[PDB]
Amino acid sequence: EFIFRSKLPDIYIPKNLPLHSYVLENLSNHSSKPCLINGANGDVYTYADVELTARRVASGLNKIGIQQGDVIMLFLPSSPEFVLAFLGASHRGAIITAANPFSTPAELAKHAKASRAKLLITQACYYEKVKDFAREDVKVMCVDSAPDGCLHFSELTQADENEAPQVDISPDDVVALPYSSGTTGLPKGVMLTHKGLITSVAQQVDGDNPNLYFHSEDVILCVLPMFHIYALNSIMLCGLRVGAPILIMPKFEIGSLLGLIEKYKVSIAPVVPPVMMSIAKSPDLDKHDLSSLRMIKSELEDTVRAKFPQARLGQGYGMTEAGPVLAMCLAFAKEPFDIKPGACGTVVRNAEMKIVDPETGASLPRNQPGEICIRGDQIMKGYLNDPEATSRTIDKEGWLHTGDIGYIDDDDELFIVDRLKELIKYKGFQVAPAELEALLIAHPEISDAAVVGLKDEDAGEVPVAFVVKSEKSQATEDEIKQYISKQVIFYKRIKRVFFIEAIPKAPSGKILRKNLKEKLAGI
Repeated sequence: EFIFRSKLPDIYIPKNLPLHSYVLENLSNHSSKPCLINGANGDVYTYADVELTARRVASGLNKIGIQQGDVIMLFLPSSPEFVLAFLGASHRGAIITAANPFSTPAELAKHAKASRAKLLITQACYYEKVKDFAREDVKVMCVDSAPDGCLHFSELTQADENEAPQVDISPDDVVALPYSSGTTGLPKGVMLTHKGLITSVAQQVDGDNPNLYFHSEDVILCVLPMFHIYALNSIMLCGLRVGAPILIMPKFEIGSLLGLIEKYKVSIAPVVPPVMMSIAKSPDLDKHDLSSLRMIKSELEDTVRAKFPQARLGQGYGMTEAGPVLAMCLAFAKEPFDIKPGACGTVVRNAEMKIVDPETGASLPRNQPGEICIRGDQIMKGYLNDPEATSRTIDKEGWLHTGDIGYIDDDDELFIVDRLKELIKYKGFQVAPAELEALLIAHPEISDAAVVGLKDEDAGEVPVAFVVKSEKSQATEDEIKQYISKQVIFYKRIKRVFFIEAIPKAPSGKILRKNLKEKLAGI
């Protein structure tokens, strides 16, 4: 098959360490340097402070009953406490799952119930959102003031680290549980393991020629939310492995970021497009000392490079299930190289990428559009308590099917062409086939299924399903449709059932939905 890889060579990546141990491995090389900088109040935590507090938190976690394997839900804006709680849970062998502090009480409750969260760490003001959920065993802990009977974070930071539990962690054990997007249906718990995250971090900042050339002499900005796996990984974990201080902004005033950048000598600035466009069009650029700016992480490309000639612009491409970094450009490697516009980078090192033909499942060559598939130790172990969904996303040969269409040119550069292609366009609605296939196969007389979109005069496309019912089964199309009908909102409903002997599949196992879609083009 046509396998594509990083333009960089592979590197050594430990396979026998817990995430925290890998990330703080070179602690000694910058023990006393700044690690966490609270932009809100100026507080500074040294690396030694963070490593010690982490072990103490592991002890406190055990003191209040949280144990290995237990889930800890973080409900905090980006902040020092978030980082200390994370490292603490890792040291304890617990799992952390995070949610946006601004979520609604209902989603917060769903997130907490779905993840089996035993502890919830948040701020006082958010206690109001979570009191209805806790009332229905999970313990609530606040970082600032502890309203009513809530626990206080200091119970963890002030605990005696001598009694932190002796724990044996397996690299395959889960440490992070971020929830997937709802692109394939319902948000799902993505199990990122110790080994998985160590690999992702290594891929980014390790080697004598790291894809990302960070170091303790840099200052990394953290204005993106830490609850999102991209920041938690690319900013927090990477910042730590490297020994770089992290400038944390719980909330930032857009428009005065240039001031922050100057005052703290930010060298790496990961920022969303809108904030980036703004500072780039600021008429006061030459009035600030931005001499420290080295990298800015994602038309506007041309102006950015024009307004910050001293800095370099880097590009990436990620997916939660992927760890989540899939690809990066080489613009900021110790040995830098340029990427052509439109490209999003090149597959991360220590991994393999493949482009597959949607209807045959065959490997495509360079310059040919297909679904992006990646394989390597950085991808998730799977979806929490959902092996069926897992085995239908990651084939038996280890390839993660991203669901995105793209191609790789002669320069080994990756170009994304279309996302969410699997979605069915029904009257302005987008229906995910995987969501319906799970309900479908759940039926006792159904062993396999595949849903696709059938063109309709009015609706554009209507969800249809190919079903392989068990031999002996006499279930009719109407019963199947009613069965699904009572389990989902009207627009997600199957309007046709087509029974067949078997669902078209590639040697891999990947069901070929595109193939079935083409089969019905006639109808």
